[PDB]
Amino acid sequence: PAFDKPKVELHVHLDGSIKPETILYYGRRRGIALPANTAEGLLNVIGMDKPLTLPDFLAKFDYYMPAIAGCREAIKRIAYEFVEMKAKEGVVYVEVRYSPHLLANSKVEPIPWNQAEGDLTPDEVVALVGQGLQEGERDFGVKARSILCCMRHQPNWSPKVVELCKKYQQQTVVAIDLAGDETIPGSSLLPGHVQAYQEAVKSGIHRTVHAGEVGSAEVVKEAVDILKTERLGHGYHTLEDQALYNRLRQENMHFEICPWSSYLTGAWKPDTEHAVIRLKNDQANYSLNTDDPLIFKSTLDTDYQMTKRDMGFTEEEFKRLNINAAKSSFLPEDEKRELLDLLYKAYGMPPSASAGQNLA
Ligand SMILES: Nc1ncnc2c1ncn2[C@H]1C[C@H](O)[C@@H](CO)O1
Ligand code: NI
Repeated sequence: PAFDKPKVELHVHLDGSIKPETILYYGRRRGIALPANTAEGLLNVIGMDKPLTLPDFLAKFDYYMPAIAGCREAIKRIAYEFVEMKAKEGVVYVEVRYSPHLLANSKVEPIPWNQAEGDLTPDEVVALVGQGLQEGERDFGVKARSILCCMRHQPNWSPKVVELCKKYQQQTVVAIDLAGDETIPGSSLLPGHVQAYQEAVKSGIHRTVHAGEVGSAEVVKEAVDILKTERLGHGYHTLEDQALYNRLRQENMHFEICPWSSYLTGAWKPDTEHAVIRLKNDQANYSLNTDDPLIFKSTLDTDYQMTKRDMGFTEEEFKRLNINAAKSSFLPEDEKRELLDLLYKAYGMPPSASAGQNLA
């Protein structure tokens, strides 16, 4: 591997990380049609080898989400399996994000994936995911927390999302996100979203927002100034605007960078220099992340190898950015200190002296 040491991942979607064998198993067990009859064939349909666009990417979910949504057993299992698989990438801490509405079949309007109304609500989805993450953390040694996504095209869901972040804050939920199609005009300003983020600020719920992935620097401004985000998902197009980038650097904004994702969605064109190179050269605050590894056919090694091979990233930079990811995590401060101590020890840095420097 490019970096065979402990890693921290902050930007990865549970519903974009499901095992193809688990999809196949539940499609068969539930009698729900899939576009292939083996895992290899599923990856041929669902996976991406070449850049498309963000909407073409988002459409991949339609192929497999029906097999998983609405099933309590499948939901808890994909959470458990998510932790097990991330252990294999050398991850020691992961925040995994998802829309609970997109896994439910009741108390969600409109009901997703052409499901009939059932008895599984978004609230119970969150309980189930938390349980699978907690059991995975216990069995596999990877600390795992969750982030609940508002979706840009459904501001009606956002009050419930922040409600659930508050309800489940001691059952792994550490933050709220906003995901979906960033091009929807004025989507950042829809009252359901704005009010959910204000309620998050009031109630001490941490905040991340997908912005600048394929949207302009103006969407990033909305995320920062209107939604009060603490981290940016992707954030590449911040660099369209040198003044905005300067102000964000000054405030130590964390950028959740997804190098291979950014190629496959067309967010980053490969005949331009990747935004992460500027962040590295400027010693900015950022993390490396897989985003949707099922669809991108990737692991964190895909992103580390790309930055190492093509962008001259060194071991020292990989250590640095994982320490920044831990510092920018949405853990309580005690668990942050514990995570940092684990990284210092793994990295051969002096743990006491490093903790003492952090007091500044
Ligand atoms: N990086 C991304 N940018 C925008 N939207 C995204 C991204 N990854 C996933 N999605 C969508 C589809 C999922 O169902 C939903 C919840 O995980 O989020
Ligand atoms: Ni994402």
